Amino acid sequence: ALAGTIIAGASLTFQVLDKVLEELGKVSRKIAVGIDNESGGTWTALNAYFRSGTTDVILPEFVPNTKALLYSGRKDTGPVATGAVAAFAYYMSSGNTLGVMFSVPFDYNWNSNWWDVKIYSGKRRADQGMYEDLYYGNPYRGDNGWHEKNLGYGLRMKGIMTSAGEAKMQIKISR
Repeated sequence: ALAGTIIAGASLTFQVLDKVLEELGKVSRKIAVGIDNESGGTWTALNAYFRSGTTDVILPEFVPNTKALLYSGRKDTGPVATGAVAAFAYYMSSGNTLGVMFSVPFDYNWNSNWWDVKIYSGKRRADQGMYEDLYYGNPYRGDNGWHEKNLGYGLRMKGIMTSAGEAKMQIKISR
């Protein structure tokens, strides 16, 4: 298992995201998060806050360049079908922050998954208004394709997620 840790981004791929969540102990519902630092400088993971569900792992605090982190998000103990939602923030080498959250519902054909990623010049965490500015702002619903949009005036986020309970979630930060 490699969930709740950091590894070389040069070796981080979809097969690795699956391997991590597989060896962890995948329950009824779960995810696989990976944010690849390819900008050019060292980052600092602020903290992680579990809004709904529970998780057997812990997010790192330091993420140097050329390396990515690993995280996950399950539905409670397993036999309980509440939800799986959490939010976290990552301090870039330049002093900016990038908000990141996940939302996994219970109902396959009666709900959908949600997530938001943006890079803004400042310091913020998932407390109340920050998590809302992501969830209620504009989620990407897990459109099952590579989504990327120039917004950092030079770099941006490039990621994919599906509209399923067991979705993968990678974020490839590049120029």
